[PDB]
Amino acid sequence: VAGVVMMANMAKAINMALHEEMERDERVVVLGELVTEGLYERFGPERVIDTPLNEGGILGFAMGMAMAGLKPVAEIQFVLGADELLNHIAKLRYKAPLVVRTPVGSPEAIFVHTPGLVVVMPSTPYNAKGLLKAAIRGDDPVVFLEPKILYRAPREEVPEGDYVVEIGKARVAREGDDVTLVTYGAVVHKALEAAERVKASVEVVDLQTLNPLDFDTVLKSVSKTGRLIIAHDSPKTGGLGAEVRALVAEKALDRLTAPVIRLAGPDVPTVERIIKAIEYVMRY
Amino acid sequence: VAGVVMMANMAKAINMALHEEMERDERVVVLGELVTEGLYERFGPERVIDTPLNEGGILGFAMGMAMAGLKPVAEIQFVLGADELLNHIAKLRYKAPLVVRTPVGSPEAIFVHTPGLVVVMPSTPYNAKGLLKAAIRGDDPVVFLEPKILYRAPREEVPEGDYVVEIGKARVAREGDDVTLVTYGAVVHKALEAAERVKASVEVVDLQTLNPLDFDTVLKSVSKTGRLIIAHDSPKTGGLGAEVRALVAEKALDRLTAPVIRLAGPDVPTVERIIKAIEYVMRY
Amino acid sequence: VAGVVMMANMAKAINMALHEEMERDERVVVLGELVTEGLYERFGPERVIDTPLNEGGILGFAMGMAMAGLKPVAEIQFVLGADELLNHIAKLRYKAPLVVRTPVGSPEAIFVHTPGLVVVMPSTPYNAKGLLKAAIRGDDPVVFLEPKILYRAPREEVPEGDYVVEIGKARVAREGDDVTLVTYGAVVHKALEAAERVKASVEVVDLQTLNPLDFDTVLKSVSKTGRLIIAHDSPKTGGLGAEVRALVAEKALDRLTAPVIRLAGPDVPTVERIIKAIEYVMRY
Amino acid sequence: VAGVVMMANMAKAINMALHEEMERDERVVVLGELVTEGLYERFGPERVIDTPLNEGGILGFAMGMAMAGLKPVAEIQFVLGADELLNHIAKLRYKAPLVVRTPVGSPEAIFVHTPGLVVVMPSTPYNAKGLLKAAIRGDDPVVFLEPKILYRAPREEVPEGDYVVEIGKARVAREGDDVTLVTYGAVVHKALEAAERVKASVEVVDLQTLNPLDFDTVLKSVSKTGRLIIAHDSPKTGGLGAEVRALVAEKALDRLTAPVIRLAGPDVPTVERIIKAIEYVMRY
Repeated sequence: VAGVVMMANMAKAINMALHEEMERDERVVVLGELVTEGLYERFGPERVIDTPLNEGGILGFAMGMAMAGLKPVAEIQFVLGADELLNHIAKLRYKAPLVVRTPVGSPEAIFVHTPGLVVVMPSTPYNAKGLLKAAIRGDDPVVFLEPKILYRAPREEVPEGDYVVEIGKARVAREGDDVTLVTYGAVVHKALEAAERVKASVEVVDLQTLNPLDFDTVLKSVSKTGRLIIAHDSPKTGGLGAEVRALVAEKALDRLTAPVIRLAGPDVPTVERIIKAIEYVMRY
Repeated sequence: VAGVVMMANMAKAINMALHEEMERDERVVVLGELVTEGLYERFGPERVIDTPLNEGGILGFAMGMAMAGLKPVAEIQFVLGADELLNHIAKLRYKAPLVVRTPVGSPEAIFVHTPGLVVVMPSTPYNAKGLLKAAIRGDDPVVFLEPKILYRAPREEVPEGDYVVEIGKARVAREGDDVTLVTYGAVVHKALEAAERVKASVEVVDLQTLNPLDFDTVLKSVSKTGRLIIAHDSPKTGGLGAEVRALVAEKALDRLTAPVIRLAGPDVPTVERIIKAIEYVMRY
Repeated sequence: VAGVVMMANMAKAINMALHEEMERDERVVVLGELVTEGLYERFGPERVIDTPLNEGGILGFAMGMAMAGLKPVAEIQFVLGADELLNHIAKLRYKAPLVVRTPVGSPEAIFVHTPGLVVVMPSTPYNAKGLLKAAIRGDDPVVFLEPKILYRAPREEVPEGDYVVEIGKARVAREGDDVTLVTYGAVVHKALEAAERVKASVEVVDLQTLNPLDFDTVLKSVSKTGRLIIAHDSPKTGGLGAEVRALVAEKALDRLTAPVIRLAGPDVPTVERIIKAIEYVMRY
Repeated sequence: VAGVVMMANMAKAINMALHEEMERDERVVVLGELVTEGLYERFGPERVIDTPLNEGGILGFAMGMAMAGLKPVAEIQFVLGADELLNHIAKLRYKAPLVVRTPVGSPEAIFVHTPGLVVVMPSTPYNAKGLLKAAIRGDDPVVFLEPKILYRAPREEVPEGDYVVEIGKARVAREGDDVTLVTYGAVVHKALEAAERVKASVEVVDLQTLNPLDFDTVLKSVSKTGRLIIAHDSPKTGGLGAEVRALVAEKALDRLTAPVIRLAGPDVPTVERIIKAIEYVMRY
């Protein structure tokens, strides 16, 4: 917080977190087959490791480094590797201090509901840096979904200092009292635009951590508004949005005055669609 | 319907459907690495094919037989093969007349939300036979989940004649007007027991086809009862139950007088739990 | 033999064999993810099948088509699939009428020593057409290695008529009585150039079929010459050349007056190297 | 050499090497899904690691531990993992200080000809201990083939002290001057029995290291005897025996007075067969 800031887009912010965590703890290593700019020439071959293996091999490799006492951050697109990751997570649930960075344009669907696995997705340069630092420092296995569309823009102020965004905590990106709009990743910005173009007071909640979901924050917002819209760009069917709506339909139906709306991606949401949805629930 | 009946458990009923569909259409073939009793000695090596391949190979093999003009029924436990099946389904959605029988004790989770893929799960010897026949005759790729726990019992009357249970159609296993209890597979019987031990009139809806879900039937039942409980033995989180609840929370919240309850399996429901749930919603 | 001829390079010759075998037998199908030019627009979607599967899936698919009574020709680079192919071959050795075309620039190493698997590699447009036709008509599983370097040139006279080059038979590409030079694929041409630039009479033997090896022809040539040079472009260590030399060192050492020379590829032969080798054995 | 000895079979000797190398260097770790008796209760969870991954994952895991500065010994049967191992070896050839122990009853065929990969196979409790220690201490990746048939017997004197058997060096298991009998693993004992039941003086050469082959020792023996028999239990076709014979047929044909004999396993050698072979070459 205090100190110099970078006017950074998400890629630069991730680059900052990696550089910082690596300078900070000799144990942190980066691996995989740019967000990693300058790490190699600064930390060397034994800290920045080109892994000429297939995804499972890289995963195994990262796991081996972790068992050896290191804190690996592996990049894996999962194009596939989930089988191995999910099993490790289940076992832990039932040691794996690793972070898998995976660019997203579904790896989400495959991991978001996995027990023992932490799944996070940043939405700003600020929480991209903050969440990655938190993920790296934690001892829990984490899949870090990076919305490729946010890599280049927008650019915002990012403190170069030591700060993290706590894993498992959602944030109110915009206070409002008529409608709760639960979202994450690239859609947070769309939700914020829509928030600005409607009459109703819209509270935008950015989940940040997709698993474990911060239900308290969501419940708090819905108890106030009584109206819920959930929006994400990943596949709608069976997606995270379905679980959130289901949890609200059982645990908090008494607080709703309107139908729960899900706006999500094709199985194989725009600002206008979100606006129409706000207008719709405001009828109740 | 008319004719001789067998007092059969689910395994015998599946055995009947296979024998019948094979006698009926020379194109139907069975493959894989007992539900298949007598087929080999009756139809031979070119109709009953032992496939010494891994799951993907068998899937590919079945697909090859289909492209060749045959109607294959392959047994695959998926212990893994989903990758290949899901892609084929997406492609079709975006030819694959095959049926994959897979014993279940999660293959469900991995397929239930797939576009272009038909997923069914029988609950009685009667619909086990009926659904399999419908699946085999159809031209759509189908995953046929067989609850291993129902293989041996219970035994019920199963016509040996020509009948099918239509794909994509849920059934009201027990008429009732106070509570809609949506379920499938082995849990249907538990729902029926619970139905008998409560004061309230419970309508048990057996989905039969998990994808595509018969939402009309579910909506019809909930419009009447105003109370919904969804129960399945597969993993609750991200499961089919989450989608159903979510669809009801958006499309039919106006018909509910009670919270939507999901009773499902550990991520890694008993008669008593269902009873407690009925009692709970009856408070609303 | 009788009739119209095409001045064709290897790719055109393979294209001719496929077109001919497909026109000839409705059962012949082509599949995979140009040597296949015009087949689609001439035979259609059910004969020319784009298989959107991974290599194993395609292999399984081809196997499924074969079990269904068809004669598939699948293209697989093996970049992996060998595991499945080798097992099928072992099983047969210990039904699989398929042909796998695989471009080569090692799939050879992995298959050449497999029991029950036929492995062939053409060297001219003439035997490219002839061998492929023989492979397709046979009931044995065959891997057809196509030296990519020969696809475009050279061009030679290729009868469009019905002829095959028998599987399992080597050919004397050039009669000679001082040195036997065993080779195949692209190296046949290099052997022929060398043959023309030395004093000694060099007999060039083109194996054509790599498995099962035509040892009789090789023995006949070596009994006459007493000198043996074996040349191939695939990895030398553990390659086909090692087996040939070993078989000659046990079964025919009595006919040799010179050391057995192997000229082959890096584990990870030029005209000049072959010439030097001829000169060397001619010293004995 | 000096000191206490154990009357040990091969399994006990491997158990001794592991215990010793682990006591000796904190960096040595053992992993995989008994030869490992007592290690866990003596070195603990971070040194003796149960790896719940598939073979590739374990390989990757072992590689990750190595990159982290440790010296892993992983058990992998390869039932598959070779793809990954071979690539790493090629890359090194073109860091991987790991040892993969693999029981054998073909993993040999798949690795013996790989550039940059060390492949060894012990034949006695004495060299089982010695070679494993050498493999562990070296920085080269090694596949350690353990003939399952020798695990229980025979038992022989094994010094508990610090000694290794040098990688890449064959040994003369029995001096002789009429016939060179090249062998390894379980067949060494059979060769030694045969040596005792023939008139001829048979020199038994135990390769010990299969890759890189100690050709000097083999050449030295053959220059003396002029007769060569090569025997191994792995598949004969394309096996190590083929390379040895081929190397001798080119580099040392001038020293032979008899045909080079290979006695090996079915593609899918007894004391009597070896005896007949000795008798045969003694005719020359």
